[PDB]
Amino acid sequence: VRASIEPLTWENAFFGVNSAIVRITSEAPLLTPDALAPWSRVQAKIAASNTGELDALQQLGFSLVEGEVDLALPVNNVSDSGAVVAQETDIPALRQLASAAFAQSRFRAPWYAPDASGRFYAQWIENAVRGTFDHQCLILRAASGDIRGYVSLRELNATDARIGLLAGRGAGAELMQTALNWAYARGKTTLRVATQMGNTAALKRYIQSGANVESTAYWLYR
Amino acid sequence: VRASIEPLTWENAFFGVNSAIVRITSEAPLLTPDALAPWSRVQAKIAASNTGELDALQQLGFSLVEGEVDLALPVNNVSDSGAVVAQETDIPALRQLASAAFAQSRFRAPWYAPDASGRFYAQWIENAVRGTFDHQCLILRAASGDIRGYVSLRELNATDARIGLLAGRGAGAELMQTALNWAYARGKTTLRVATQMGNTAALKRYIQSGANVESTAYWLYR
Ligand SMILES: CC(=O)SCCNC(=O)CCNC(=O)[C@H](O)C(C)(C)COP(=O)(O)OP(=O)(O)OC[C@H]1O[C@@H](n2cnc3c(N)ncnc32)[C@H](O)[C@@H]1OP(=O)(O)O
Ligand SMILES: CC(=O)SCCNC(=O)CCNC(=O)[C@H](O)C(C)(C)COP(=O)(O)OP(=O)(O)OC[C@H]1O[C@@H](n2cnc3c(N)ncnc32)[C@H](O)[C@@H]1OP(=O)(O)O
Repeated sequence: VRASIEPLTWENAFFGVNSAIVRITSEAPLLTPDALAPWSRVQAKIAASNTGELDALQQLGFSLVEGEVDLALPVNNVSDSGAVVAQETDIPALRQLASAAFAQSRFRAPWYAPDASGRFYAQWIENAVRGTFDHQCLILRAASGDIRGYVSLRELNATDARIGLLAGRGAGAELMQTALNWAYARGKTTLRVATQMGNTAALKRYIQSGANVESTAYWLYR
Repeated sequence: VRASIEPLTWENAFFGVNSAIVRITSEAPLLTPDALAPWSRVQAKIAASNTGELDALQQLGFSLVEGEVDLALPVNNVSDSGAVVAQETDIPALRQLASAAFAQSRFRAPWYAPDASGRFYAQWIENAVRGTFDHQCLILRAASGDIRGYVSLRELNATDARIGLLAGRGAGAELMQTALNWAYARGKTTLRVATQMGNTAALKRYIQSGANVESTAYWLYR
C-alpha cells in the first residue's frame, strides 16, 4: 500500500491531539510502520468492498472503529413539515441535544477523550445555525415550544444537498420531509445522508423515505 | 468480559481445522487469552452497534473480517419469472458458478486455506440443489438453456423464508421475483436476505425490491 500521511489540522486544534489521515494513491510514498510511528492517532477510510486494503491496513496495525453507509434520496415536491429555521438563540438548546445524541460517533472513547464526541457535534450543530459548516439547521417544536427534532443541511453542488445531523425520537418522517423540501426549494435532485452501520433506526428511516445505498466504508484507526 | 466458546463442529470437519465461535454473554466463563489458546481459529459475530464488544474483542487480538447487513421485505404481489428447480445434473455448473461468484467471503485467505471459500460456496449451492421442498436452488435460464442466474431459498418458520445465495449479472430483478414467488407458494409473509456490507450492488437491488434493514453485524476472527 502507498499512501500520503497528512495532519488533520482542524481536528488537531479542536481535540488537542496529534492526528493524521492516510490517503491511498498510486503515486504516494510506501505506507510503512516507520512513517506511521510518531503520530498519536492515524485514520484511514476505505471502501467496505476493498478487502485488499483492509488486510493491508490491519497488517500496518490499524483497527476497525466503525462502518459507514452513505445513502441518496430522490428529491421531489414533498411539501413543508412546518419546521422553522434555527436562530442564534436556539444554539444552547441544540448544542445540548446534539452532545447527548452524538456521543457515540467515530470520535468515541477509547480513541478520543470521553467528552470529545459530544463536543464535536455540539460544535457541528452550532456551526449549522451560524451557516459556517452546514448552511442551516431546521427545527420542529412541541406544543410546549421545546425542540422535538432538528436537521442540519448544506448544498453540495448544482444537483445535491446533504444532511449533516438529524435527531428526534418519533420525528424521523417529518425531519426527512423537512430535509427533502429544503433541497427541493434549492433546485436539488438528490439528497445525501450518511449514517453509522450500527444505527439501524436511522437506516430504516432513510430507506422508508426513499433512500438507497450509494457507498459503504470502514474507518480504521492506529 | 464473559463469553462461551464452542467448537464449530461442521466447519472443523469440512475445512479440517480446530476452530471455535465466541459469544459474549453474562452467564459464561471469563473470556481470557488462556480460554482462546487451544484453537487454530476463533470467530465472533457481534452487532455493529455494540462497540463495547468490538473493543473487548480487539483487546484480545481479534480483527475485522467483514460486515453483514440483514434485510427483509414483505411478500405481497407475486408473479412467475419462469425459473425452474435445479436438478442433480445442474450441480457441476452451479458449483463452478458459486465458487467463483462468492470468492471474497469471510472464508478468504489469509484466514482460511486458499481453496476454502470456493469449496464452502460450492457445497452450499450443492446442498440447496439436493434439498427438498423446504430448501431449494432455483435457476433462471437464458434462451440458450444456459444458467442466467440462481437463487437458493430456505423456509425458516411459519412466516419467513430466507435467500441464501443469489447471483446472476443483469438478473437481480428476476431473481428477487423468483424468491418472492417461492416464499408466497409456502404461505410465507416475510422474505429475509443478508449480504456483505461491501456489496452495494446487492444492497441496491434488495432496497429497490422493497427491502429494509433489520440488523447489521461484524465478523471478527483471531
Ligand atoms: C445524519 C446523522 O446524524 S445520522 C444519525 C441519525 N441520528 C441519530 O441516530 C439520533 C438518534 N436517533 C433518532 O433521533 C431517531 O431514532 C431517528 C431520527 C434516527 C429515527 O426516528 P424515527 O424514524 O421517528 O424512529 P423512532 O425514534 O420512533 O425509533 C423507533 C424505535 O427505534 C429505536 N431506536 C431509535 N433510536 C435508537 C438508538 N440510537 N439506539 C437504539 N435504538 C433506537 C427505539 O427503541 C424505538 O422504539 P421501538 O424499537 O420500541 O419501536
Ligand atoms: C444473498 C446473497 O448472495 S447476497 C450477494 C449477492 N450476489 C452477488 O454479489 C453475486 C454477484 N452479483 C450479481 O449476481 C448481481 O450483480 C446482483 C444479484 C448482486 C445484482 O443484480 P442486478 O441488480 O441485476 O445488478 P447488475 O448485475 O446489473 O449489476 C449492476 C452493476 O453492479 C456491478 N456489480 C455486480 N455485482 C458486483 C460485485 N459482487 N462486486 C462489484 N460490483 C458488482 C456490475 O458490474 C454492474 O456494473 P455496471 O452497471 O457498471 O455494468
